[PDB]
Amino acid sequence: SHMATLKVIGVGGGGNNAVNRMIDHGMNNVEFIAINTDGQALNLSKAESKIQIGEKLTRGLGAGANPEIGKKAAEESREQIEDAIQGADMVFVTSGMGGGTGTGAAPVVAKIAKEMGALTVGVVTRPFSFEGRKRQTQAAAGVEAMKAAVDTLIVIPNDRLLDIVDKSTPMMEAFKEADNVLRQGVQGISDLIAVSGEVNLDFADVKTIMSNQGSALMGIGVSSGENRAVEAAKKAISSPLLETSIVGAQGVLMNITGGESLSLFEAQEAADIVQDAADEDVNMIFGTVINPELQDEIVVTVIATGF
Ligand SMILES: Nc1nc2c(ncn2[C@@H]2O[C@H](COP(=O)(O)OP(=O)(O)O)[C@@H](O)[C@H]2O)c(=O)[nH]1
Ligand code: BEF
Ligand SMILES: [K+]
Repeated sequence: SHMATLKVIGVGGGGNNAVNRMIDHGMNNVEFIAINTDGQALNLSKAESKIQIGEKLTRGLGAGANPEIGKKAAEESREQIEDAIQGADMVFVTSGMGGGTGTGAAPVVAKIAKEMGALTVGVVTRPFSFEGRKRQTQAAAGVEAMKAAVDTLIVIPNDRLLDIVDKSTPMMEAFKEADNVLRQGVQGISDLIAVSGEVNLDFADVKTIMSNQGSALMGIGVSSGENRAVEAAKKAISSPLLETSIVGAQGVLMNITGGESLSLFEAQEAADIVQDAADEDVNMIFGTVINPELQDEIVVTVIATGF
């Protein structure tokens, strides 16, 4: 019997913000690691493992938007990063691309994690257009470096947040919406691993779908009542915040959780939604959990890769 060790690693300011907000939100059986050059921001981290990188280079400051300093800082702290990762079966590396630390250090952190054997997933943002062309170009280089270092990558263009706010939505509320991409992906895997399903999925299936597979989608949908299975499946695949949609997916890990009322017909309807939206011929791994504590709720979890 196997129990996978999951770690979430924030790199740079945005990544550590995500870690802090996810710790605040509550999340267990997940080890959080905060990595930064910025000692002022790192001192306020709620993570149990904090690694200040690059102190001999930045004198305790951030990288001043220079990704070469973020990269050199992580390289110089390799053994501390290894020590913190050690034991991980899966590592999520979260970072905002475009600055100095995330852009340069997050690909090194991901490469270390993957070299150490962990299934390594990146979840990174691209800068808002209002931050300018140079920030966007630097971020794009970071994204390319992340792609080369991870098993699977989820990119959230921050400009998508402007599609989900009104003119008054607090910035911090918008940032929480972006955090949900990572939080729900992590929670989805943690739950899939921990619960025994009637058609049981496990971390070996996660590895098959996600190891060395490029772009990825991780989503969860919940619905009740009539058409619940179709609606939950549509929710799981339809986030407005992703660069990579479901269209073209080559591999899918799909789990449906419901109460004793979960019907075979509605499980097919949900699977068909995912198949059809993909518009592809796919390696689908389908699972089912019966949670008798549920009444009318259905939960669909999707991991899609291979575009
Ligand atoms: N969605 C989101 N984006 C962020 C957050 N913090 C920073 N960013 C974005 O991340 C980019 C890099 O900023 P930051 O992580 O502070 O730079 P670093 O510390 O030098 O890596 C910024 O240009 C923003 O686009 C955050 O909390 N949420
Ligand atoms: F704030 Be980052 F380190 F440029
Ligand atoms: K399981």
